[PDB]
Amino acid sequence: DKKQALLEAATQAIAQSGIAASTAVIARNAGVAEGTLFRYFATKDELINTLYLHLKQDLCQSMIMELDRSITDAKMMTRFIWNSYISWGLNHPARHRAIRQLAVSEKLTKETEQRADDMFPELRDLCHRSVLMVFMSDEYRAFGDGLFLALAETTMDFAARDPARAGEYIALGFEAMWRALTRE
Amino acid sequence: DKKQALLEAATQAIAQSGIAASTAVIARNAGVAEGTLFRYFATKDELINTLYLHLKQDLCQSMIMELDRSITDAKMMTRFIWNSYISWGLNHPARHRAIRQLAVSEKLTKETEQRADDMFPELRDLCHRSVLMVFMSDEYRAFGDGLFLALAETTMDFAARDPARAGEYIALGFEAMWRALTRE
Ligand SMILES: COc1cc2ncnc(Nc3ccc(F)c(Cl)c3)c2cc1O
Ligand SMILES: COc1cc2ncnc(Nc3ccc(F)c(Cl)c3)c2cc1O
Repeated sequence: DKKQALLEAATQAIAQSGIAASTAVIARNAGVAEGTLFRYFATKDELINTLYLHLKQDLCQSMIMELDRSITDAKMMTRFIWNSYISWGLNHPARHRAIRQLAVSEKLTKETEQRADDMFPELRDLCHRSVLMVFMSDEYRAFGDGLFLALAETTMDFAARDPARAGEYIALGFEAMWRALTRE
Repeated sequence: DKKQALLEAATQAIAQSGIAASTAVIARNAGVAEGTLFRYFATKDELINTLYLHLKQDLCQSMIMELDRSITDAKMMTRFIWNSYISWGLNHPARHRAIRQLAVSEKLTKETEQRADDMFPELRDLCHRSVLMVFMSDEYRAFGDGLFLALAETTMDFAARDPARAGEYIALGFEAMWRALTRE
């Protein structure tokens, strides 16, 4: 709860001012001393890693919940997941803002990254099925996510501004992202 | 010289804070009275449109000075422009951040979109031949540039973070942008 509050405050602080966000700020917003933040989190790096798992869990519950398992077609499954992630982001703007910054960032542990993929096994298989091999590689895995997230976050800004054409933005965003990242 | 000072200070504020950037902060960092900004630019929208054409004009000159007209394959020609844009963004981080927020904004006038299009008549004509028709359309043109600027800024962020792989990021980002935006 005091942990939960620090994770809420960390989502708000990071989305607004990115991962350079002050542990001191988070604590005051948390309604505690900085010393409490460090009791709960040994490092700012530990809190970033813990927060990313927190937000990715929150996002995958969304995605898991919406996944019609009758579907097998790779393109069809990914579109579904695209639609889940976008709608998750319209509904939680700060969560989307912090998670996109966290996902690309250098300070994620390998243990953090493994566990995230555990959270939705269906995506890891789909990416192994569909994505250009270069973006599955250790060297450019982060680059391909950063490209997915850029196109998703663009698709989101246009969607919010223009509820009227939101469906076209999502359709056009997804097909753009699919050509970008998958085998031709 | 008050105007050129302000244009530069508007660049730094809108890069940091998006178009939400306060005219109060712009004038102070510009070294002038907020009242004085308003004399040069009667409204915020006014400042936004002028700043946009200013950055667009600086970037297009760079792409024109660097363009090798001995390049005959339309794909290689665009890679060259992408290279110069990325090169420009890495040399000028605040200009690219700012030009992206401005380019994808409701606040730009049709007359601004006209003057901006004509800064490079042949880069314009190139897109007319090469880009997916939906992304040339009245409704979705802003979204196409939106998808392009997101792919380019992510490319610039990875090149800047990890200059060892700078070349492959640029190269990968171009091919992803190419499959994203263009006719097949
Ligand atoms: C087509 O390839 C991808 C599809 C994806 N779908 C959904 N999520 C992806 N990645 C992703 C990775 C990390 C994240 F935090 C978020 Cl919010 C999204 C995807 C990454 C891909 O490379
Ligand atoms: C092939 O598709 C495009 C290629 C582009 N190349 C270079 N520049 C484009 N637009 C652009 C590039 C830089 C900018 F700052 C702005 Cl505001 C717009 C392009 C837009 C496209 O849709």
